[PDB]
Amino acid sequence: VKPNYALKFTLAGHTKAVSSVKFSPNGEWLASSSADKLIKIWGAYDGKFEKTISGHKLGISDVAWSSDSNLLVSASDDKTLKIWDVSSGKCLKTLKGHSNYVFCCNFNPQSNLIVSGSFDESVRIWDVKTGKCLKTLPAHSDPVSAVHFNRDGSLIVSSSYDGLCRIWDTASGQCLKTLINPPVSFVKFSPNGKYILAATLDNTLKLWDYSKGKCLKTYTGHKNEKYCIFANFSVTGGKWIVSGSEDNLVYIWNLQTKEIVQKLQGHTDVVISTACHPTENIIASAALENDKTIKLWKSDC
Ligand SMILES: O=C(O)c1ccc2c(c1)ncn2C1CCCCC1
Repeated sequence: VKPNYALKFTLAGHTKAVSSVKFSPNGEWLASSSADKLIKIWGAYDGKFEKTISGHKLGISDVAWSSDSNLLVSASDDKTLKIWDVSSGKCLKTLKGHSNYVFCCNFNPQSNLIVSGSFDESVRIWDVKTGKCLKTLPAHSDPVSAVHFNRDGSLIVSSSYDGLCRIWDTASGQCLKTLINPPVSFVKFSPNGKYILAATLDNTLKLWDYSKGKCLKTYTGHKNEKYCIFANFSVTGGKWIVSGSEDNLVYIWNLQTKEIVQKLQGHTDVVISTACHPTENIIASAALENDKTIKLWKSDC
């Protein structure tokens, strides 16, 4: 009926705003990115600081893991993405081509491709092995806020401040659907690929049916009018939607009923990012400059 997330650890180390937190697919690590130009790696279970990964020339908006947990990609205001070997901390490739800040990034499940979105209004698809751009999609008419591959890698969903979410065939780059306009600040496919979760800067999350192009559920009660705040499908226990919020709380909703089931109190600034652990009922959350911490929470269900 309700989870009971409780605070387990508070982590500190970044020196400017955190932008993203992500658990590795193998469950071992949490990665964080920051405006301080750094990626930090932390133990997923006890929060133990592991390493700092450095090389970008300006702040980082997003980081994402390869499926085997060995690689990270980061998206930076320096107009590049970087592919990193996590074990060595070394930059393997610098992905050059965007003409403005890179805001979002993700590997496909196969992890042979990366997708990126930029302030330059394009979505790019990159070959991981060569580090070269394969396609540039003229995807949007305003900054691209999120990019995500579906469960088998065959489709990409993008979102933009232009108010649109677009679905693309990965192999051909063709736009198969546009969901119709408040700025869309985040989007991702549901685990089964049939639905799309989208955040808009009007304090609203929406669950869309891809095949019907129609909104099925809305989730409200939180505050989101300014920042790029991701939303997650929590699937290890009860089926929830999880999101940060501009009122310093983590919100958790019942996916089916849309009711709020928990609000996590503890942060002292906007909760800018949350992530859900792949096997345990564990949430990571990060707050802005008045707070400066990442918090790890645990629920029994
Ligand atoms: O695993 C998934 O991707 C997934 C996606 C939507 C799911 C689900 C699982 N279980 C129930 N739903 C509802 C949510 C509200 C309407 C759509 C059906």
